[PDB]
Amino acid sequence: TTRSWDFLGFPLTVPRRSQVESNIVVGVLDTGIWPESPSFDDEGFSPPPPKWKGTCETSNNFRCNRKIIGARSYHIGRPISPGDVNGPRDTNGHGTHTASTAAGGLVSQANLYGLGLGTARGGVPLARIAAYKVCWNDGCSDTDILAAYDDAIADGVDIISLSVGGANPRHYFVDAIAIGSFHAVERGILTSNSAGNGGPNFFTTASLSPWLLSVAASTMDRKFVTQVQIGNGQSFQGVSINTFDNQYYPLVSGRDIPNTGFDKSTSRFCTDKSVNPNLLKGKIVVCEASFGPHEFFKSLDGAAGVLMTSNTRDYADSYPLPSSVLDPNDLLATLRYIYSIRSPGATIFKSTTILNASAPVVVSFSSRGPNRATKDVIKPDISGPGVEILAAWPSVAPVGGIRRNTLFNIISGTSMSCPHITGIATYVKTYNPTWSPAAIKSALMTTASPMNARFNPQAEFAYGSGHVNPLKAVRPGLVYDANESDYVKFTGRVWDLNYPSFGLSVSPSQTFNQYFNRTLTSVAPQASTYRAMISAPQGLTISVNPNVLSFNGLGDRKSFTLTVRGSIKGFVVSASLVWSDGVHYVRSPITITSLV
Ligand SMILES: *[C@@H]1O[C@H](CO)[C@@H](O[C@@H]2O[C@H](CO)[C@@H](O[C@@H]3O[C@H](CO[C@H]4O[C@H](CO)[C@@H](O)[C@H](O)[C@@H]4O)[C@@H](O)[C@H](O)[C@@H]3O)[C@H](O)[C@H]2NC(C)=O)[C@H](O[C@@H]2O[C@@H](C)[C@@H](O)[C@@H](O)[C@@H]2O)[C@H]1NC(C)=O
Ligand SMILES: *[C@@H]1O[C@H](CO)[C@@H](O[C@@H]2O[C@H](CO)[C@@H](O)[C@H](O)[C@H]2NC(C)=O)[C@H](O[C@@H]2O[C@@H](C)[C@@H](O)[C@@H](O)[C@@H]2O)[C@H]1NC(C)=O
Ligand SMILES: [Cl-]
Ligand SMILES: [Cl-]
Repeated sequence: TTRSWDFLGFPLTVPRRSQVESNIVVGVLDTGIWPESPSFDDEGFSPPPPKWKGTCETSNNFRCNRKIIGARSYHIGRPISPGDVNGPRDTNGHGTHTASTAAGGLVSQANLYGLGLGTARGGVPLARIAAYKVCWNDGCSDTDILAAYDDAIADGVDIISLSVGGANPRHYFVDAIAIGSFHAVERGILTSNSAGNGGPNFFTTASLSPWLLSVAASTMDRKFVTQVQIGNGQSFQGVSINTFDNQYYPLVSGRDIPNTGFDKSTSRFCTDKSVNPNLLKGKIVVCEASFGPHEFFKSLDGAAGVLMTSNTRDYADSYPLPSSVLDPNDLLATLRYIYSIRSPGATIFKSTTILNASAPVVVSFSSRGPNRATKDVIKPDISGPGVEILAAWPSVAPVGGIRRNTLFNIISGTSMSCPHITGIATYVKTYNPTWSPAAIKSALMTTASPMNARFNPQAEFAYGSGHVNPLKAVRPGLVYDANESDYVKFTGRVWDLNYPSFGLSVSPSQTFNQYFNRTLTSVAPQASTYRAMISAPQGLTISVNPNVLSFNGLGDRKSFTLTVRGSIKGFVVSASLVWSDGVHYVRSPITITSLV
């Protein structure tokens, strides 16, 4: 967050409705919260809003304050697992990180052993936080998620941040998250939900409810790298969150130190104890594979460092030993070096950063649509920074497998982009306190910055409407509004659901002719006239009627019909509709797919 907000064009000095923001409550359903974090200090805060009805559990030495005004925990139907501690306290770290990303106060000199040094903060530093612990070492059960929703809605939260999700698609009314969020929506409470980390294949997201704001994860300009310099002077740019100081060590290949009963064929990967523990003590081992902190403890005990490799390095992770993930070619160069001299060595440097001009790009793991339940409703809905985010961390929770002297941690996931969107949606709410969940969501989607389909060919099924743009979302001009009824209304076709985007499923090479009805509501007091601008690939005939709309003022509503005709050869074809009065730009992508 020391860079993400700035990257989004949301500096520390953005305008704010402080009194309103100070009375908004952000509900966070996660692994609980660590109250001692600097991000949750309450100096200067006034008492909890009169509307607040939530309570504060005291188990496990927990104490609420004027910042964290609510703290609950749920663990229905089974005994706790090793590592779990009854109470609302965050012993995992995930909930403290997401909560601080959404509403953490400004914390200067925020860093992880110097990495990412700057001022950390959430979208709404003045907002109150109500934590609901529903995730434990055995996961987050349907029963607890629903328990949290039942209380949160009644307690008075204004918005919900949910960085959790199911692995497989389920029908809305036999899905705890869909059910809870639906009832939250009927009470005017929006839920920002992570899309999932099961990408990059199509059909991997389970955040399918139309009423949910589903969020993908994308990169930012800052990128952590870990330079590795072998003995001959060659320098390779690897990827990892490496906090260890530079140091020269002897180098060794897993291929040349097979463990008992193993041979070069498998020892080259270093996994499953395939490398001789006696031949790698105090050395940097070269492994032709990539793995996590667990494997380090399982097969590499004794090593001074580890060099891994992978074809996918669009995000960095921390490890229990100095390490870096090298590109295959650099791994090959390292091996040639090893066999070019009798005593090879290398130095793994402490991580540094580079500027990636391609950002934002949806990251490899971000879950992709189409919507498995309602294939005509595009998912995910939008993208935000979810790669290498620095935010609050419990001083006792491990980082990369081990305990370290830090109050912050750098991690990636749609669980990191979700709270950025929560912070932004909340900021929008401070300026438009009467808006419905659908309206707030519409604002973020119609002002989202278009992303490059050449860097993410899956297009809308990877990033939805695009990259979130905070300052533009505050005043969208017009919104595609909706309420509980619309989601269960019978007209009830699907192409008539007033959604901020248009989705159509067809067959390849065949011709089609479908139409969508929509209604725009002006959210600005000044009147103006909008004209429609359509951009469609060859082979498609897209038109809107009317193609001009005038709004007389705040709340004025105008309907229109969109007709799409033609055929497609590829799996995904993208087009777009933009309504503009010269001041506002209301963009809705149109996606045609032949995927089944
Ligand atoms: C600046 O950021 C960009 C975006 O993250 C980096 O480019 C990406 O690099 C990764 C490797 O870490 C590439 O991953 C391979 O992806 C292919 C499949 O590609 C196709 O599908 C993906 C979606 O899954 C689309 O995004 C692509 O456009 C394409 O349609 C897969 O078969 C491989 O097994 C890898 O997973 C990724 O494709 C690439 N994205 C783009 C848009 O280029 C970029 O990384 C540098 O450039 C790439 C090409 C590699 O040479 C890296 O080693 C380089 O580091 C990064 N730049 C820097 C300097 O870090
Ligand atoms: C597209 O959805 C619109 C939802 O607002 C429909 O218009 C609304 O129709 C209501 C009648 O059931 C009427 O009370 C509302 O005032 C009106 N909303 C506004 C202000 O536009 C629209 O229905 C058609 O168009 C309206 C103007 C009437 O002529 C209806 O009889 C039409 O069916 C929907 N368009 C479609 C797909 O027909
Ligand atoms: Cl208690
Ligand atoms: Cl128990």
